[PDB]
Amino acid sequence: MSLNDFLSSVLPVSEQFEYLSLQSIPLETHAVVTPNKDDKRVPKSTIKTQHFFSLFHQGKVFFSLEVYVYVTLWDEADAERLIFVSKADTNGYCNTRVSVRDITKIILEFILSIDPNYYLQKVKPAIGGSGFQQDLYLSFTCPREILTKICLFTRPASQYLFPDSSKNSKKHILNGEELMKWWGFILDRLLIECFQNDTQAKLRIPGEDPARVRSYLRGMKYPLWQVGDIFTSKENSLAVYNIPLFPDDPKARFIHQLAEEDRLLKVSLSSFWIELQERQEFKLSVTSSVMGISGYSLATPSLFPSSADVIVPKSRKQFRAIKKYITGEEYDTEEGAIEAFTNIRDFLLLRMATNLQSLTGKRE
Ligand SMILES: CC(=O)SCCNC(=O)CCNC(=O)[C@H](O)C(C)(C)COP(=O)(O)OP(=O)(O)OC[C@H]1O[C@@H](n2cnc3c(N)ncnc32)[C@H](O)[C@@H]1OP(=O)(O)O
Repeated sequence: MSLNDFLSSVLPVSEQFEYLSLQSIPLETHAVVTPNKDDKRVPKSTIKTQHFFSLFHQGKVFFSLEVYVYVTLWDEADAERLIFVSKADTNGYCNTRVSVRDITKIILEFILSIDPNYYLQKVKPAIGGSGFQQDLYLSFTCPREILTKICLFTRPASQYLFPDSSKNSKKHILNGEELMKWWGFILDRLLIECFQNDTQAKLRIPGEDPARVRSYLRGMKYPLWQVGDIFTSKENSLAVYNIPLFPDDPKARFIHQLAEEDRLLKVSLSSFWIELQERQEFKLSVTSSVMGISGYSLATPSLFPSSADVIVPKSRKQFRAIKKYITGEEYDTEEGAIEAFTNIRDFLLLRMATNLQSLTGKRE
């Protein structure tokens, strides 16, 4: 089941769309969570990859989604993958009704189906060794059926990927409560459609008492949602030794604040959640939540994405240039959505002899 198949299954019947599915070259990086000295085993390697998606309709971009996948290796038989859902955004320049919810769900379903070995086949080394040889890549193997985590932080903003798109009166911005429920629905469906019944499913709303969190969870179809998170309680539950540090994420932003305050050894997980809320509070306060899934896939992931599924630029420079045509554009008028589409289409054609992928919706 290709990305084309997945997207078509949730797009309106007989309607035409195009997509960009862009991916960075997998890179050896530091651990997701800050290591400690008391860990009897630390990761042998952590491999980070970015997937960046844009959907187009009628020659205009209207939706984008940024996802990072981390594969952490302890040895040949011991690995985990984590999908960090970073940013989802719209600009309101789609002239037809689509379910952005289902688009987002289905792209994550596609990512879950990818064999983690796909990211391990050709890994760019971290600078700290390997040395002078320029075209040297690492390769690893792991089992296909590995522990799979998904993490995201819900927090609304006028935009994340489409500058000034809130100036478009057609843009639909969810408030913090609606946005939590929206992502809640998406993850609930991923659990039911893609995860085994023994899976951890966690929700917390920083700064709030669990009673109200528990209230919401009662409407989920996955039967094992709990209030809390998927994080460990290493080192007397110090936040620094248990909180994953993700790109542009509020948790990492607050960890770095504690670092600047010299309090990383003073702040427990419980205080972290209170303070994360506390000290960004009044006029900018909106409902934020942290969601976590940890378990095994129902179907063993064995797909190595084709060129139709993903475009992997030969360099970070090319990757950056293409993504910037989306994120560096101005969307106060529809001309931004048109320009993003034309720039991307021309760049792909001119520099890569590639087309955006065409889709016809199949959903009745
Ligand atoms: C991890 C993270 O990324 S958190 C950050 C999330 N991103 C942002 O906050 C950026 C700003 N927000 C947005 O871009 C959007 O509001 C999104 C992406 C969150 C959701 O987009 P939407 O277009 O609202 O999504 P979707 O198609 O799923 O529709 C959701 C609901 O809004 C309704 N809706 C959609 N468009 C409109 C509209 N123009 N006017 C009124 N209602 C609308 C739909 O009917 C649906 O209603 P239902 O729940 O009663 O069925």
